[PDB]
Amino acid sequence: PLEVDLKESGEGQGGYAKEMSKEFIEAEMKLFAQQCKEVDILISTALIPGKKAPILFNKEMIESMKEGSVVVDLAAEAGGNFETTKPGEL
Amino acid sequence: VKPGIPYKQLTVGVPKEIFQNEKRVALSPAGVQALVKQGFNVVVESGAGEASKFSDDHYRAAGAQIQGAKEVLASDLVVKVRAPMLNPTLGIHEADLLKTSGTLISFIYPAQNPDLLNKLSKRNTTVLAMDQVPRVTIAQGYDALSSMANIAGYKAVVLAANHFGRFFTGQITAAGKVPPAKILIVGGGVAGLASAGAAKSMGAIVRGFDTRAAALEQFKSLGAEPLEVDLKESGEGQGGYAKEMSKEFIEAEMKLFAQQCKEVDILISTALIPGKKAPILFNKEMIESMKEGSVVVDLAAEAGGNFETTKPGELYVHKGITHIGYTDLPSRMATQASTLYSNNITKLLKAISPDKDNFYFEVKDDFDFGTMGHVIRGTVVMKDGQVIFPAPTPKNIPQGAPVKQKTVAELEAEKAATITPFRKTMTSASVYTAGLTGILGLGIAAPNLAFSQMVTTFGLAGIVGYHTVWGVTPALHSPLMSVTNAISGLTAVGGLVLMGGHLYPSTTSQGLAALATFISSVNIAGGFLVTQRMLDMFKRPTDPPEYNYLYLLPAGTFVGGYLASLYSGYNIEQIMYLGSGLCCVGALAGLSTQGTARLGNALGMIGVAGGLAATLGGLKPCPELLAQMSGAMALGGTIGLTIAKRIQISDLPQLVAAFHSLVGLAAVLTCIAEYIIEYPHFATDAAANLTKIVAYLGTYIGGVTFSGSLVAYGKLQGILKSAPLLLPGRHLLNAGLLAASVGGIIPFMMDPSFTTGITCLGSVSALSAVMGVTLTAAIGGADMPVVITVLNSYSGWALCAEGFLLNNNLLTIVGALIGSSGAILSYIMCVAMNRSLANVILGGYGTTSTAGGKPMEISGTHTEINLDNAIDMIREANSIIITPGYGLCAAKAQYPIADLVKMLSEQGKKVRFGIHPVAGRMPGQLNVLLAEAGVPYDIVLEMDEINHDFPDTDLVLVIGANDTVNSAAQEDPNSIIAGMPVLEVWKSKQVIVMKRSLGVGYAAVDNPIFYKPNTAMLLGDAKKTCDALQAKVRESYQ
Ligand SMILES: CCCCCCCCCCCCCCCCCC(=O)OC[C@H](COP(=O)([O-])OCC[N+](C)(C)C)OC(=O)CCCCCCCCCCCCCCCCC
Ligand SMILES: CCCCCCCCCCCCCCCCCC(=O)OC[C@H](COP(=O)([O-])OCC[N+](C)(C)C)OC(=O)CCCCCCCCCCCCCCCCC
Ligand SMILES: NC(=O)c1ccc[n+]([C@@H]2O[C@H](COP(=O)([O-])OP(=O)(O)OC[C@H]3O[C@@H](n4cnc5c(N)ncnc54)[C@H](OP(=O)(O)O)[C@@H]3O)[C@@H](O)[C@H]2O)c1
Ligand SMILES: NC(=O)c1ccc[n+]([C@@H]2O[C@H](COP(=O)([O-])OP(=O)(O)OC[C@H]3O[C@@H](n4cnc5c(N)ncnc54)[C@H](O)[C@@H]3O)[C@@H](O)[C@H]2O)c1
Ligand SMILES: CCCCCCCCCCCC
Ligand SMILES: CCCCCCCCCCCC
Repeated sequence: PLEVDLKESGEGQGGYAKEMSKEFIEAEMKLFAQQCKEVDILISTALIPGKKAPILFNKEMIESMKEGSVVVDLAAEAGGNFETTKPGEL
Repeated sequence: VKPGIPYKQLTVGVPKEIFQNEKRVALSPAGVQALVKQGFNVVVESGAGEASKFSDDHYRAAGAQIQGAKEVLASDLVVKVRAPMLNPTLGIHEADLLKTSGTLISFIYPAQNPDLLNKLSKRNTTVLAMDQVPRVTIAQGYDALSSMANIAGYKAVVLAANHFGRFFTGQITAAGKVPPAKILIVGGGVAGLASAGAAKSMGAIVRGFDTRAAALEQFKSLGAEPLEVDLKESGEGQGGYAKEMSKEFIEAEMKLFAQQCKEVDILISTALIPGKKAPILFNKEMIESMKEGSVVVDLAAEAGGNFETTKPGELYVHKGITHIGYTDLPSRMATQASTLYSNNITKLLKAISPDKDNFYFEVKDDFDFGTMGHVIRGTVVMKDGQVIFPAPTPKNIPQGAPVKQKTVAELEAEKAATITPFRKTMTSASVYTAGLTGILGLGIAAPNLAFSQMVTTFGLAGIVGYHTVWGVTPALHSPLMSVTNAISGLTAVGGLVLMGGHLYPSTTSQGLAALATFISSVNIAGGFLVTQRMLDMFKRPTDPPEYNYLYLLPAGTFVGGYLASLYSGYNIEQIMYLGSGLCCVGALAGLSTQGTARLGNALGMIGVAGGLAATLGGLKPCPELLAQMSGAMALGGTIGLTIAKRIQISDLPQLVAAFHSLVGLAAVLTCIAEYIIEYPHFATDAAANLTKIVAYLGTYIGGVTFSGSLVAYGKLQGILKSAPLLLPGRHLLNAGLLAASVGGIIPFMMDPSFTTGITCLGSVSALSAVMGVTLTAAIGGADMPVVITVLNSYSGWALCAEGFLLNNNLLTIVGALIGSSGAILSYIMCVAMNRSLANVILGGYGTTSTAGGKPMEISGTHTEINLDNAIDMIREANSIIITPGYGLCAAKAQYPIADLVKMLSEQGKKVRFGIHPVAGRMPGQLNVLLAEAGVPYDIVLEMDEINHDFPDTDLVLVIGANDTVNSAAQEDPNSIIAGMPVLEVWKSKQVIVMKRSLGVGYAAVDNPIFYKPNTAMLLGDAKKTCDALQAKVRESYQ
């Protein structure tokens, strides 16, 4: 289990999540840009009820990976967790 | 001159492949860092590793030089992944682009390509073949076909799924039972076992099959279901391979596969025989009977196929059951294939010329099997154009001859199975009838009722002492030793009741009693201070604050409860003896948890104080004689307190050897004294013979204990030489001394004179002292801790001889409690090695499991490293087990080891200690020295508790131990330590052994784990190297 250095309650009304603050999203993207240079596969399943999926990876954050990585996006219907995802193809 | 051309003038080359849809490359950049470390110059074609996903920047940063396409094949070494062929881009064949005296490293397949060998022979080159390396033991680090078979098996599994439209695992959720998938694997070689592992770990169940008898055991070890066929004929294929089976075996195997084919879901076939096609094992009607949507993978599609329906390279659906039939399967995992093939080529070129700045690889045909000339001649298929492909046979055949020696437990099995069930019951009934007739013999010889009551409390206290000292923790065996030495200072009880007169002694018996009280108070005070000092070093700094002064509350009302009754007209001494005996039992019983260990010192203090108070108040001494008693106990206690405080803990065995002599001497000084004070009463007594038997035996036991412990102290301290001084005739001398000592009780009876009795007492004391010096000086300085414990039992039983004599219950309870402790510690120590007490004391060669002579020889050479590779290999690990010995503590190396373990546990590692039961100069010494260093007791484990954690361990540091880690105890029945339980450190990943020089230990002339490939030597003194490791971990991480 990873961790960020901001203590914000992620829950909303029930078991579902809610929208995060801009500073929390920036700190989470700092964590993901830190550990995006070490992993080989990454699977993003982030999906917030009520609106579209949060963008969590820049187009320059994902090009810093190794030559040959696989990036799977399970939120391609309701937006996506990447600003580089054609929503139906490889 | 060295007959090779140097590394600087040569150049390897990595071309790209013009073969269709080819993706893997010949060398990864990890194989370009190597061979530049070795000395070659590397040139790489521009577009070479993009399909294998290796950019040109990594080849530039590895030391190579990106260059074109014509001047890469024109190199001294040419390294390909497959054979040269027609190049339609340049319009010329690649063999015409090579230089004259080049060298090619490729899959050649010379039995199938004669025109390639013709075109290479016209260019006058030397061609090595990665195909034709034979499958032997020393050439399994470079076996390209096994690597490609492993990758093909994993890729066949991961291509079975993503075309199979159900789960493999199967879960029980609250939405419906889903069953696991069922996968059948025809033929387990490398690809079959890779597929079985990849399918079993993912979740499915495997029911594979092979014709050889070993591959079914490999299937059962991987966890599959080995299938059997009814026609039971031999698995052919001499050399460890498979031939072509008979027709009836094939039509029975196809019946088995047709029965199993209706119910499995994925069928991976890997059947392949050498020099022929793959056998057709599945018909069309056999494979159309599967469930719709099944996946059928064919791994033998290059050499024929195992199916009547396989298009080699397509995925046609064929009424549901999808066929996968790719012929270039490792090319779809080209990164892993390129890395493993680069490792195979690098480990080939590191091995065929193991020399600096020369490159030779002599090709000769003398053909010693197993050696490397076999590998060199079998690999090279062309040398200077003249083809040498049919390799002649190796001369001898090792590696397949069963001559294998059994292990030592397998030789112990025929001893454990040759004892008939009649003789076990016969010797058990013999032991019990001997015990019962000995009880009857003690019954007949009883003069009075007090002897029978005292034998009853002796037997019960012996059983209590037996059960209570197996319960103690093996980490606290030396505080147990110290507690028994403190409680054995109750020979002052025997001194106070024979101590009479006034402020000074009057007669000689009253001076012997004063001497006994003096040295026993030395024992009491010294033992309780060293116990309290040793039990305060196990105290962790994160433990809760304990309040030991609250145990002044029972003591203050026990002896304070005594005197208030003593100032009342009551006599409570026979019950105060029981209470003191129970408190001394609880002193040893509480020393069994590590949370109750400080209770086990306080209860012993309460017991000794209550015993001395009872024997001091049941005499009613006059105020000048009580002053003499208190002065003797105060001076002895003062000397004991000032000795037990200045010592180091590493000098603790000597002090223990210094205590039993003061228990022995006092015992002698009691017994002779009670021969003097009760000599004029032997006329009018019926028990006049019992009190002389017991006096004689107590004098003998004390005289042995005194002199033996004195020689033990002299040989532990360094005064006497630690070599076993052997007299010319020593067994005849010892038997004559024992015969004189036993036969001297016959002049001691049958004569009521005083001069005869006192000269028999003096003679048995002198003969017992001479026997102690004679038996102790023939032992040797390493098994001297036996003499510490055996005499620890004798200093117990002398107390019983002081309790039978004075008619005192507390002395017999305490003496049984100490004798059982010493006997059980010496048993644990004799069974921790594999020697008997007659083997240690009398002197015997080796071990009671050795056999014959000629221990087996040593094989190989030792790997030796320095501080930097050792510290880098510590940093790679994530679970370390340290096995310390006496060399760690003789060099005072436990303090930087404790600081190093603390630093490595601050960084999330798992660093534990493993202790052998006879590592040290005393039972449990090494636990206390690690506790003094500062190590918490929960990461220090015994041998039995850590022994099954060695295969799942990244690193083992062996610091100053040789015999306790020696593998020849488990696999050489002729060894001097054969059968001794040892710390099996060889079963881990890596072992660093730190010692001064490659020599011996105390026995076992050479250690076979030092000459083992998973063991690196780090020579040097332990103090310097441990300080160096501490400084490097400190200065690399902080
Ligand atoms: C004070 C109120 C009245 C009570 C009077 C009762 C009669 C006298 C009984 C004395 C025996 C001890 C009582 C039970 C234990 C008490 C708790 C305790 O000691 O905790 C460890 C406590 C606390 O230990 P610690 O773990 O805090 O370590 C600190 C250690 N020192 C204090 C030395 C720096 O330590 C001590 O009390 C001192 C060290 C242990 C004793 C060392 C000398 C032993 C001498 C022989 C023992 C006595 C034999 C009998 C001879 C006659 C004695 C009068
Ligand atoms: C004034 C009163 C005086 C009273 C004196 C009372 C003396 C009581 C003596 C008690 C000790 C008895 C020892 C029996 C040992 C039996 C062990 C055994 O089973 O061995 C077979 C075993 C066979 O190996 P094993 O590994 O199969 O062990 C047996 C295990 N079971 C039973 C489960 C199968 O031999 C050994 O292990 C080798 C070593 C044996 C000896 C080890 C030391 C024994 C203790 C000696 C201490 C000193 C004695 C002092 C005597 C004093 C006399 C005055
Ligand atoms: N503990 C007991 O209660 C007890 C009882 C009876 C018998 N024993 C005996 O105890 C032995 C224990 O065996 P073991 O393997 O632990 O001991 P070992 O083989 O005698 O010694 C271990 C090795 O440590 C090395 N060493 C010694 N001093 C060193 C130092 N200052 N620095 C670095 N290395 C040092 C020595 O090798 P180099 O000098 O070659 O470098 C020595 O061979 C048993 O074999 C048994 O015979 C013990
Ligand atoms: N270090 C070592 O000991 C080591 C290393 C590498 C290889 N090897 C040996 O080399 C072989 C490795 O296997 P491989 O995959 O490389 O060879 P392979 O490609 O020839 O394997 C084909 C497999 O199919 C089996 N088979 C043949 N005919 C069959 C039939 N009619 N029905 C069912 N199964 C049939 C064979 O027994 C074999 O297991 C083994 O014999 C192994 O012991 C040993
Ligand atoms: C070994 C235990 C004692 C054996 C005693 C045998 C009989 C002695 C008789 C002595 C005269 C009554
Ligand atoms: C002749 C009478 C002998 C009485 C004593 C026999 C031996 C008893 C030994 C008891 C243990 C020390």
